[PDB]
Amino acid sequence: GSSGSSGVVEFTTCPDKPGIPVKPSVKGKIHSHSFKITWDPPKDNGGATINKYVVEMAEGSNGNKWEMIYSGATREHLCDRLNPGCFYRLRVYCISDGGQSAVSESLLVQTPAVSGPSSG
Repeated sequence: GSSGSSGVVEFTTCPDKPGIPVKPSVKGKIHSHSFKITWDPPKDNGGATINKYVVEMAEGSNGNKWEMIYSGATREHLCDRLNPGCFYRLRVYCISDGGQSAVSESLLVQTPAVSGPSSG
């Protein structure tokens, strides 16, 4: 479940839990099925120093499916393998000594539907 300040005992001047990163926004031009997203850093970071910025992507609205897509420091990753004329949910979060904290709102980005065949 959640740490809930449980388990670990006899702590020692331990830092506080980090904060949620700024919702991921679109950067540049959103192509058919390929767009980059960059999230601003925490304006009020707790008593912890960011360690890594992990992001997740899900199939539009319906179909709750979140799987790691990027990992590193750069506050910007290209979400490839997308689908045109469809929805997509994304969420960014920061990781620190105190594990990961609540995720950012869902970033709904609609891709442009190219004029092409569907069924054939």
